[PDB]
Amino acid sequence: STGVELYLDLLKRTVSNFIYQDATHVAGLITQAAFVEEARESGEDYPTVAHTAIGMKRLNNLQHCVESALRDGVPGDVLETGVWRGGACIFARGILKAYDVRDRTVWVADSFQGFPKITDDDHPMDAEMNLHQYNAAVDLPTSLATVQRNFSRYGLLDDQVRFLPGWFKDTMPTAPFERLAVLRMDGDSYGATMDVLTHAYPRLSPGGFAIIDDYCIPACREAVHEYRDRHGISDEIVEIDRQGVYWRRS
Amino acid sequence: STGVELYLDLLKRTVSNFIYQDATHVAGLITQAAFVEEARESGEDYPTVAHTAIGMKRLNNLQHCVESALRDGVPGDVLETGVWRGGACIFARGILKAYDVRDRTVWVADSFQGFPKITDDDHPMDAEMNLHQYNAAVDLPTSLATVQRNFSRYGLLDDQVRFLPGWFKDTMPTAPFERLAVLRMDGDSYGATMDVLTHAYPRLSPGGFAIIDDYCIPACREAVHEYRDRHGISDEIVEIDRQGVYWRRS
Ligand SMILES: CC[C@H]1OC(=O)/C=C/[C@H](C)[C@@H](O[C@@H]2O[C@H](C)C[C@H](N(C)C)[C@H]2O)[C@@H](C)C[C@@H](C)C(=O)/C=C/C=C/[C@@H]1CO[C@@H]1O[C@H](C)[C@@H](O)[C@@H](O)[C@H]1O
Ligand SMILES: CC[C@H]1OC(=O)/C=C/[C@H](C)[C@@H](O[C@@H]2O[C@H](C)C[C@H](N(C)C)[C@H]2O)[C@@H](C)C[C@@H](C)C(=O)/C=C/C=C/[C@@H]1CO[C@@H]1O[C@H](C)[C@@H](O)[C@@H](O)[C@H]1O
Ligand SMILES: Nc1ncnc2c1ncn2[C@@H]1O[C@H](CSCC[C@H](N)C(=O)O)[C@@H](O)[C@H]1O
Ligand SMILES: Nc1ncnc2c1ncn2[C@@H]1O[C@H](CSCC[C@H](N)C(=O)O)[C@@H](O)[C@H]1O
Ligand SMILES: [Mg+2]
Ligand SMILES: [Mg+2]
Repeated sequence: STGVELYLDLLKRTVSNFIYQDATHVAGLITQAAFVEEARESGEDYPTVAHTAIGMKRLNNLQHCVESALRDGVPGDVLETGVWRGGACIFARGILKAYDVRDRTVWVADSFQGFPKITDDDHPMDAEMNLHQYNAAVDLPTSLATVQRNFSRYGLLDDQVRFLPGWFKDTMPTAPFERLAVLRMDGDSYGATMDVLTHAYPRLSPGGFAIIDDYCIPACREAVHEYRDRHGISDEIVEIDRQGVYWRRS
Repeated sequence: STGVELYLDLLKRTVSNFIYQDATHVAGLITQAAFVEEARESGEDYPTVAHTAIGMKRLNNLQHCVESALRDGVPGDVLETGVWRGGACIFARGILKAYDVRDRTVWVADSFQGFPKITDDDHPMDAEMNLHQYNAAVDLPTSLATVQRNFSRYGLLDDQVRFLPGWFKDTMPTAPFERLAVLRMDGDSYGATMDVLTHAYPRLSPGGFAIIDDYCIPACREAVHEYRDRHGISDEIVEIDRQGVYWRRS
């Protein structure tokens, strides 16, 4: 175990709070508050304190994607769309820091207000799901200032972390990045997924990775397949855990 | 910058819980529960959750002592007497892990049940202080099993961590280590300090470090000076923060 391996291993345990094992909110299928190791390992609970909810398997996937991009010389930045308390983005910045990468940026995109209120412009599956109803229940609204504060606690708030506050339909089309090596999508809805695929995926480098955190949600999956069909994308969809999948852009 | 530096920096922030900033118990001179950065930085509060109470300055000192011993080839193990939830010993094991040191052990010595009830054999200053009164108030009693669990959460429970459960007057004289490079004393009382100086200090290598966590406590200081006078020890006492001091054995 090298210094780098030890740091990144600890960083994953810390952002997911395997260290102190905070209770989960009781919501959805989670019926008790107790920390359950298997649930945190696969990112299935709603941490009361942890900086990410994606779990160890999806953190490991993020590491694999970033390391592979670095190893293979895939150009570009890392973007996460849907960051909550920022833990996955903190981890991404940590990976770059561990390898002393100074020429890539972690872009942190969120409304910083939780899920949007549904209107008649929403896809019917998003309207039915109405994720907005869960904002308070899982402490989803997390301000930009809080996310910045969280980065600073790890010593990782610096000029290689850039923030894109706003709804993805507004921020993605003109987001100032030129190229992405990893595009990590974690907005849950058809709308958020389609917004980001439409406006950010064209900037994903060949050899880069597209991660769909919420593929288990029918609305999200619907967007993925509609987008891939439209663009003739046949790159293998690889399952990570019970929620997430990814593909590598050929 | 380097992987090692990043890992050890993160490990300090984690064991002291600068990451999630848990409340303090309201006790002693601490009059409110809120996390205060300055108090955790100098190890002056009573963390509700964090694995160590010693704070960042004393964690930095422990790192300095261990790194200096390794750098200078000072032979021996690391012993902490008075470990609470184990965070300072977890950090010590992490330092050895970071440098891939396989030939030194971290010894973890505690009653694993908090301060002892005062008896007629106790030093009058210890009787007056009666540290036993605080056990439950600051959650001091922490079992061996809990401490082992805590090490495991960092991936640092292995055969280079050895436990010495019991009162120091019982465990120290025949503790199986031969040599120490760092002796970290954090038992607060005249009795605990004198027990450990008497029975462990003779095994501290020349060039090794003796850390007195609780030098601000009159009873502890009394023991330190009595011991040093008895043995003709004049090695400079160097202040770390508002509580701790150390010297290097010449
Ligand atoms: C609490 C927040 C959460 O809400 C739930 O989990 C709600 C679960 C419903 C209650 C389920 O319905 C029940 O199924 C029973 C089996 C039979 C029930 N009935 C018929 C008796 C029926 O009522 C769902 C199956 C409904 C479908 C539409 C669905 O998938 C909805 C997804 C909702 C996801 C939100 C956001 O969480 C995101 O999750 C991502 C995965 C994470 O990565 C992360 O990003 C996170 O932020
Ligand atoms: C809560 C637990 C704690 O209790 C206290 O802190 C009690 C503080 C008293 C209230 C103080 O009195 C006040 O002084 C004011 C200056 C004027 C006040 N008054 C007359 C106006 C007077 O009332 C003390 C100074 C009294 C002296 C005998 C002393 O030092 C006692 C030490 C007690 C330490 C325990 C164990 O905590 C350990 O501390 C280590 C240092 C840590 O590293 C760590 O190991 C930890 O576990
Ligand atoms: N259309 C939209 N535009 C911008 N942000 C959105 C959005 N829909 C959802 N979000 C945001 O998407 C996030 C979903 S949760 C993200 C989890 C996070 N990746 C983690 O590591 O735990 C929330 O922060 C929410 O505010
Ligand atoms: N005589 C004695 N023998 C063994 N353990 C003792 C003792 N007197 C006090 N202790 C133990 O000394 C510890 C004091 S607190 C130690 C704090 C710890 N170093 C940290 O990193 O935060 C407690 O765990 C208590 O159980
Ligand atoms: Mg998700
Ligand atoms: Mg102390």
